[PDB]
Amino acid sequence: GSAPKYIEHFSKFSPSPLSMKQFLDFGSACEKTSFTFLRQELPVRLANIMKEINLLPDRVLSTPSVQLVQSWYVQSLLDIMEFLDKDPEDHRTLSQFTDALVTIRNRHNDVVPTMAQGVLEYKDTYGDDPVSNQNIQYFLDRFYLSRISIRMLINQHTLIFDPKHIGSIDPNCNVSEVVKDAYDMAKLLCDKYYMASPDLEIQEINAANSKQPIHMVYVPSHLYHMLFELFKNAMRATVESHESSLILPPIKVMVALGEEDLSIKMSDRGGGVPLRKIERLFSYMYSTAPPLAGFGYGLPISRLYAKYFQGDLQLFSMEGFGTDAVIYLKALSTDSVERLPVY
Amino acid sequence: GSAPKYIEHFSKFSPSPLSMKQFLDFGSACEKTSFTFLRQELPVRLANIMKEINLLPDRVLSTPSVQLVQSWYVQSLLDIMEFLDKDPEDHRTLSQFTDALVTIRNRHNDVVPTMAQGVLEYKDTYGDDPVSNQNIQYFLDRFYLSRISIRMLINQHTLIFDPKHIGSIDPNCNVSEVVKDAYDMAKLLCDKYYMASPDLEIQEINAANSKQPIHMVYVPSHLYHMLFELFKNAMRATVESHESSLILPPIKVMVALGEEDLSIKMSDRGGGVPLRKIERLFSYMYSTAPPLAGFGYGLPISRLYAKYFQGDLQLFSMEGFGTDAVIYLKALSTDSVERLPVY
Ligand SMILES: Cc1cnc(Cl)nc1-c1ccc(N(Cc2ccc(CNC(=O)C(F)F)cc2)C(=O)c2ccc(O)cc2O)cc1
Ligand SMILES: Cc1cnc(Cl)nc1-c1ccc(N(Cc2ccc(CNC(=O)C(F)F)cc2)C(=O)c2ccc(O)cc2O)cc1
Ligand SMILES: CC(C)c1ccc(COc2ccc(CC(=O)NCCN)cc2Cl)cc1
Ligand SMILES: CC(C)c1ccc(COc2ccc(CC(=O)NCCN)cc2Cl)cc1
Ligand SMILES: [Mg+2]
Ligand SMILES: [Mg+2]
Repeated sequence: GSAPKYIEHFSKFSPSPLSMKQFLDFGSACEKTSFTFLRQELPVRLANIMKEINLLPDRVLSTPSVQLVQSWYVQSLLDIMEFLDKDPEDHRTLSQFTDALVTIRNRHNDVVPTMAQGVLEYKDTYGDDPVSNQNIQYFLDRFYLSRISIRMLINQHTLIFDPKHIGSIDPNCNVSEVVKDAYDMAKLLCDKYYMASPDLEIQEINAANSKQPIHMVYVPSHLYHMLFELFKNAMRATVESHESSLILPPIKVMVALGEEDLSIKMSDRGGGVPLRKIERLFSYMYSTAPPLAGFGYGLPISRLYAKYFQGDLQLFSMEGFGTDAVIYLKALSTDSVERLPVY
Repeated sequence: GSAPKYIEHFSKFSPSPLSMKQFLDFGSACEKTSFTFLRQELPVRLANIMKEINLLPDRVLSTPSVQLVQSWYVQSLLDIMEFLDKDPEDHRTLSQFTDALVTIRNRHNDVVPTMAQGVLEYKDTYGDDPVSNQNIQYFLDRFYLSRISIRMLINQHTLIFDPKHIGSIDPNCNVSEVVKDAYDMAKLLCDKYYMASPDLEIQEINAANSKQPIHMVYVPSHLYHMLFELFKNAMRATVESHESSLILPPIKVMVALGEEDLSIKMSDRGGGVPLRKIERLFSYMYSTAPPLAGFGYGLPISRLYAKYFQGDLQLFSMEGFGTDAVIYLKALSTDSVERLPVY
């Protein structure tokens, strides 16, 4: 077959980041335009990450975990190749494409738990030294980022071509709302497994406008994933740190709108982490092994979601007291451009 | 002369970090022991940083700014060479040594404003690209760290051999006190140049012991420098951000003692910094150029002081609202070991 050639060809191209502007504009008339873009762009992006996978050392490459996903990405690449010469003006060519994208979405779901298994085999088969950890961290952050960028495109298509929301984007996303729901659901799982649960104090700061509710252009699902992961972490720590005592501090959130950053601090009084152990929480390796630990996207993955549109997600803590966690986003849709790894 | 040989010889040795334990123990009887240690150790440390200076590219090496300090370090090295074969049991050999250390302390004072001039010439003579900034940052952080480690030794000696304080160390340092003084003095300069000034809310958390005042083993001068720099930064931002308005939020500090970290958050509601501009505040380059900006040690240098005994100093902010700044220290004197750059 052709995978390596197909790959080697498309990895000459550089992926094309989009802004929310461009994403929004694809959703006003335009189906066949989305198509001619994506049949080009998906192979580029697929190929680039496939090129980097195949540069991994053979002792990783050859693990069952990796070989399995290398297999998935190959099918997907090809599935989308089929369409490179099909004719855009055919109201049926466009339709078996969309089916084709969904079929590809389903293949790819179990990718997280699969890589973990590779991470795990690697830890027990070669070790957990710091130099290993840098390589794994390096490669997963890129891989997982790439993968998020592909999902973004695919959902954008399938969701539009099956007013208000434009696919997965909400041009009038109400940050407070997303916060309250992540909390209510976290609260739910907390009340179940613990039989106490912190309250929530939201506070807003709209610097420019004094007192408007804080709205933004974003992908609310991403922001929900992020907030959820954090609330879960805060609740666990708050609740267990105070089993012996009665009084249970709330989790406070502040949501601050400046001239370029829209930021979201979440503060717990859960007893905190010593500075030395904090980088650990972001490491795929030091955090994989075999109560409400089964829920949520992971801390490293939450952070990628923020980096994905030029944000970040940082933790800082005070041992003996508790932890702040902050999500940094771009206030301006203009500055919200995809972040993508290269070659 | 011999400088390059002397240098090449001593740069084979690795500097020897000390704990507060070892520092304290030098100060109970022991003068001539401090001497035989220091005549060895100072040359090692002097030599190592001198070796790294001389590995700088000739277009930096040759600037007047650098050549001047390369000259100072050489004299100092030699001044201390004189003593390598003098006889420890001579109650006068020990005495012209101490004089010799002070003489060396005075030579070295204007080193900060001198390097700035090299930084400045370099910025206008070759540029301020990011790759330059990494090199400067790299080299000054090490240089300035080294220099702090030498001063530490020298003061330790001169201060002991001219109960309670043991040189520059206070084995019962009361953190709250150091905080209040840094504030009162900052408040002073603020009241002078601005004619309003925030109040201060200290709060303590002693996790282990419920309610004891929080004491520690530290070098209070370092901690005062640090706190001062921060208070100045917070006050400026708080005061100017609210000129148009009436109400003036206080600066709050929390001082938290855990099982290994003793931490010190200082929170302002000064309007903050956007995430993108924050690394800038730590860069020697982006922060050198030609109201109460004349006071205090610098932000990068404050941070080194914290790293010096395995701590750190971090900033995180929320544009539209304000900034947290945290000093991370080791709670345990056992974990308080000098951090030193290598070869
Ligand atoms: C990483 C993670 C994954 N899943 C779950 Cl349910 N929790 C965590 C997790 C949560 C909190 C922490 N800790 C450390 C921690 C661990 C346990 C406790 C509770 N105390 C005790 O169990 C007792 F032993 F002291 C408190 C704090 C934090 O300080 C913290 C980290 C991230 C965050 O967003 C919020 C945080 O508070 C560490 C890991
Ligand atoms: C770096 C520095 C050096 N010297 C002096 Cl006096 N101040 C600063 C400095 C102080 C505050 C900031 N800003 C940014 C800043 C700048 C100006 C303002 C005031 N607002 C205005 O001037 C108005 F134009 F908006 C507010 C915040 C902060 O957010 C900040 C940084 C560090 C810190 O410890 C505490 C901080 O608050 C930046 C630089
Ligand atoms: C499970 C998956 C995500 C996984 C697991 C583990 C790894 C680890 O990859 C490593 C580990 C060490 C080195 C250093 C070295 O000696 N390099 C020379 C290379 N020949 C390079 C790489 Cl790529 C990556 C990806
Ligand atoms: C003022 C003092 C502190 C100062 C000022 C400026 C610098 C800058 O030093 C640089 C700048 C660029 C490079 C890249 C390069 O091209 N390297 C090849 C080197 N030949 C290396 C170095 Cl050491 C250091 C110290
Ligand atoms: Mg962090
Ligand atoms: Mg920082």
